[PDB]
Amino acid sequence: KEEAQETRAQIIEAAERAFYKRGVARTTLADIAELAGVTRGAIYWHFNNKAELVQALLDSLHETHDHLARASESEDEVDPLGCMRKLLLQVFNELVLDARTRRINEILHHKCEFTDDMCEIRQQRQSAVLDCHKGITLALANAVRRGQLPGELDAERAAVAMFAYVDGLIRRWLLLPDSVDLLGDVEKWVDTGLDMLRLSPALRK
Amino acid sequence: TKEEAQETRAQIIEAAERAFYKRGVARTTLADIAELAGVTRGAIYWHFNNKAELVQALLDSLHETHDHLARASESEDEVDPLGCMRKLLLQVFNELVLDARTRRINEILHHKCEFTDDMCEIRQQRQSAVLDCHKGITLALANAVRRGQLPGELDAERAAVAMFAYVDGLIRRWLLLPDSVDLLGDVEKWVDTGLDMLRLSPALRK
Ligand SMILES: O=C(N[C@@H](CO)[C@@H](O)c1ccc([N+](=O)[O-])cc1)C(Cl)Cl
Ligand SMILES: O=C(N[C@@H](CO)[C@@H](O)c1ccc([N+](=O)[O-])cc1)C(Cl)Cl
Repeated sequence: KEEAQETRAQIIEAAERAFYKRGVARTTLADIAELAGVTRGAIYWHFNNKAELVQALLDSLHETHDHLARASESEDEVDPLGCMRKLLLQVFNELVLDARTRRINEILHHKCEFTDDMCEIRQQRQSAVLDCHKGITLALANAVRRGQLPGELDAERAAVAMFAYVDGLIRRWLLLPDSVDLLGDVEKWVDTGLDMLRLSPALRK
Repeated sequence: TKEEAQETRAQIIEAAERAFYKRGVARTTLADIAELAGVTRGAIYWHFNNKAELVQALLDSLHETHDHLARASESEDEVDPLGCMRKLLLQVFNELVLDARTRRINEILHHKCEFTDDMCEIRQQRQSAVLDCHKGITLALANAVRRGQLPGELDAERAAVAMFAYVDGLIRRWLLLPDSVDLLGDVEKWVDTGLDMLRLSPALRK
């Protein structure tokens, strides 16, 4: 029950609407609280500040891909590349179909400044990205151990090349959706990225 | 013409950069730049109507340093369009790593500028600019295909979107975590990796 565990989910939903409408920079807890139907104190009970909320939205994105990620990263996975290809297809699908994922991504890329007032936001991002980076490198190592991608493949650099590509593609669809048939052509887009990892000599040390 | 005005504009723009960088585009009024640049408010209004007008000016300063190579790389009469495109991206990354002004505007563009219904002109311009850039990379690519620099069957369109995506994300990665990408030392590698995808990826063909 009680007071309400699910109040925490109600506050997050309102934080999404507020951030999407006014942007993170100019949203205050008061705004969010009025929007949720609660008091600032009810927000303070779940979050110590605005950075914590942003954090929660960020963190929510990882859930849906949890299993597919852990799969690719694991040593005992027979088909590590196959899991990464699967995950990317999910990432792009969730992005195109789920208004929730779209909005949080929109907030993250286009509605969330990095300013000296909440270095917390930029810090959250940095570590979030280094994390994702570590994960990516691990997967690349596994695909190599299994000869799914060329032997002496500079993992670190390919990881960055991957993340960059995917990241910029997401941001591109966000800015101009009707100029990237992301849904229909998911296969191509994902593979374009994947092809780079194996066919590109520049990524080979 | 009056040199007095041309100097005041150059000062508004310099201060906008320093402002937007520290406080961000969202919570920064034009009045704030007036005090920062040491100029009358109405003067900024003479120079720039709304804040979006200024942001636009910052975005613009970026294309100056590359206009030459960009044009060359698009020209149908250009003998080595892929070489041009290569040299251009090299000249983009160098200026990023070396020129603090360029780094700051990109940081503003990527990390300090929100899209809100209040200021929709910022998003519209941002869309306009990327469509501009887009049309650019397509011509260039097509010209490199036409000259057997790339695979004949390449899809210029998608290929352009891919490359831009790759270039845009890398810049951002470096702004967020500079001490990760040795963009200065490995510069040629990063430029090549992107290009390799354009010519080697079978998913980009047809
Ligand atoms: O799913 C995510 N990122 C995708 C799409 O950008 C991708 O970059 C990614 C691929 C593998 C990975 N690894 O399994 O942890 C993490 C992220 C985020 Cl939830 Cl980190
Ligand atoms: O970084 C920039 N442009 C990138 C976009 O990917 C660069 O790759 C580019 C610029 C112009 C261009 N066109 O004019 O030929 C093509 C690519 C500008 Cl914002 Cl300075």
